[PDB]
Amino acid sequence: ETHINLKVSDGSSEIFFKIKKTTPLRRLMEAFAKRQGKEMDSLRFLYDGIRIQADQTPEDLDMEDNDIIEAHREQIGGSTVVTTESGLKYEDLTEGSGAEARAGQTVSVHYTGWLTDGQKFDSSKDRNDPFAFVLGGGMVIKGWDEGVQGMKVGGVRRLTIPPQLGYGARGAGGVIPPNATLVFEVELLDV
Ligand SMILES: COc1cc(CCCOC(=O)[C@@H]2CCCCN2S(=O)(=O)Cc2ccccc2)cc(OC)c1OC
Ligand SMILES: [Ca+2]
Repeated sequence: ETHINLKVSDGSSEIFFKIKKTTPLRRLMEAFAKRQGKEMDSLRFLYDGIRIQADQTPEDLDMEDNDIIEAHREQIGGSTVVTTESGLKYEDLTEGSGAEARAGQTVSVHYTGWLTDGQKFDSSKDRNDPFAFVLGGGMVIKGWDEGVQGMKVGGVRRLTIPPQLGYGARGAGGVIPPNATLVFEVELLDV
């Protein structure tokens, strides 16, 4: 057996790779990152709890067919996922430096939204068009009205929105199913 199959999971997306046992894992890591639209260095890949280095081969690490590699977002400082009393979760990926978003203000953001299996359902960046809304105004889903509060301009926050703070039992747009948890990455551009 000259080749093996490896699964990379980021906790949402699961992608399989067929690779020669003597090929550096760089190729797999770069192929995985390419798909998620990121640079290989923005991610950490773990095998058996140990970070993979790009020059290492499957043979080097004694990997077997159908072994699993976990992909985590590089977050140097270390992050904290916050869970509020409503059940909303959020994590500041980058802290802003600018003014703070407060309820009642009109704010402008870029965003991407995904389902929990990793499927992208929308992004403002796809239309190169920042999105403005009145924070706390009931014109966006509740998880946004809560979750964007306290962001500072320049900040990137990742919201994990349970369905009662999203589209509930009815879903949305022929794409978001009933009872969907939603993941958004939101960048605050202006307040
Ligand atoms: C269909 O039901 C509703 C629709 C709206 C319209 C605004 C929808 O947009 C959003 O709230 C979120 C957050 C802010 C940016 C846009 N998103 S969004 O999820 O990406 C909208 C979307 C795009 C593509 C397919 C399905 C859904 C508001 C709602 O709440 C006031 C709704 O009730 C839960
Ligand atoms: Ca706009």
